[PDB]
Amino acid sequence: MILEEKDASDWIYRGEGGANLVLAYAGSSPLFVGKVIRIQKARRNDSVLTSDEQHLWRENNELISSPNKEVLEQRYVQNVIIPLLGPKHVDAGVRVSVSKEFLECVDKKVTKQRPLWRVNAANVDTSHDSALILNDHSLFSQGSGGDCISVEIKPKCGFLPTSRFIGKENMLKTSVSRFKMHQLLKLEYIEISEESEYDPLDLFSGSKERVLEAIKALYSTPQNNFRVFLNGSLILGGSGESTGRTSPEIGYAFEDALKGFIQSEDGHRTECFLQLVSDAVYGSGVLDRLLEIQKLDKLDIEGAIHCYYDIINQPCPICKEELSLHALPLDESLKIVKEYLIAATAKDCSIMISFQSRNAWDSEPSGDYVSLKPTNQTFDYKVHFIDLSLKPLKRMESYYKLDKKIISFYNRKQKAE
Ligand SMILES: O=P(O)(O)O[C@H]1[C@H](OP(=O)(O)O)[C@@H](OP(=O)(O)O)[C@H](OP(=O)(O)O)[C@@H](OP(=O)(O)O)[C@H]1OP(=O)(O)O
Ligand SMILES: Nc1ncnc2c1ncn2[C@@H]1O[C@H](COP(=O)(O)OP(=O)(O)O)[C@@H](O)[C@H]1O
Ligand SMILES: [Mg+2]
Ligand SMILES: [Mg+2]
Ligand SMILES: [Zn+2]
Repeated sequence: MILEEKDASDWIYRGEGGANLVLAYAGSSPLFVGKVIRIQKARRNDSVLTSDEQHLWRENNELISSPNKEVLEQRYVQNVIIPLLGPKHVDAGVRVSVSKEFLECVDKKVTKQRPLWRVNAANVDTSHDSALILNDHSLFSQGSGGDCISVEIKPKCGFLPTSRFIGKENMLKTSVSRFKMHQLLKLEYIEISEESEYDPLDLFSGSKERVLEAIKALYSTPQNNFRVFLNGSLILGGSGESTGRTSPEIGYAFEDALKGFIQSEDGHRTECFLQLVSDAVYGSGVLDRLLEIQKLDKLDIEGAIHCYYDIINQPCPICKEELSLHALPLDESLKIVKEYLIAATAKDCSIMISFQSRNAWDSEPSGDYVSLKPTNQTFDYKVHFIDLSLKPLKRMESYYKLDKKIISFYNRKQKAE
């Protein structure tokens, strides 16, 4: 019911993004075995919903009357995302009461395993009385079948905008993925050391060869897009952050960690694992439905931003001294922006794919598996989406400014012919 200070020692750092700290359970309590706990951070840059937001999510009443942010996320996923992605690959999570000292002790306990820059930016909001308990998707099933190799992919946006509302100076956005353009900026801002090889357009292409190309690229330059876990412990990718190119040292360590699981010859396990992930992702069709949601961003931020100012009743600062978008009835403007924010969730979520050697003694043999040609192995697999966070309405403003910054920096770098 309530987590207490002394329970803190049973949770171990697992990872974090910009919004949450995620800890894996290491204790014995049948309650938490196979779970992770997801804990919101307080951003130092930064009651449950602004007035404009309650206006935005008016169709979803349970969601507007959430007594806290944990319940908000919980109801968002259950009532808005599920009906869109299906419930098979999604877990809304169960709330659990936490005491202030539990939070404080956890924050202090994991501090040293956290990236320095993540610590500078945010800490566990010790003013929340609740956290989220999720199933740990590095564990094959809730409640064994041997080891479990788990892969996390954060696919980003897999389509190009085609908007009538993209300015003349910015048409490159029509040609070059946002992920690719953003790479140049990050490099310029010293957030990464080398541009990623990953092309979201390949992963979402629907082509088996191109999906494998994406997976191979993810492997070489994982950044914050790719991680691999062996029974819940990280063996490739960054811990709470983006990581650098895969070096020979990293390649070897990863190759070794796969022994027994991928039953190929020493030195060849890695290529076999990459083929296995590719088959799993491609065969599950799971990316197609995600892409559909991402494409709820129909007009691009350059279009959607106009509706946003209408929704909040401010004169549009983007138009200066569109006859089209600003002539929309409140109802359509709210729809457009709400879908833009749902798309933003889909653009930033992750997929975790759990693998385990196919178990002949399952009482109902899974329909979902992949046959590895050479090794003569069959693996059952499961896919779950994670990090299906609700994006705050106010973020429409920085989405526009970030976008403007990406395209103009890219334009400038290109003009440097
Ligand atoms: O902190 P980072 O690892 O650099 O990742 C952030 C972070 O995503 P995660 O927290 O899921 O990792 C942002 O989300 P917030 O935590 O700030 O809510 C997200 O911003 P949006 O989802 O609001 O877009 C942003 O995505 P983007 O840069 O595409 O806007 C993304 O950065 P990456 O570009 O590295 O994924
Ligand atoms: N249900 C889960 N099972 C296993 N790992 C998880 C789960 N939820 C989160 N994680 C791990 O913790 C990391 C951070 O979680 P996430 O919800 O993406 O945080 P943020 O909201 O800050 O982006 C994820 O990238 C993933 O590696
Ligand atoms: Mg995340
Ligand atoms: Mg998030
Ligand atoms: Zn306008």
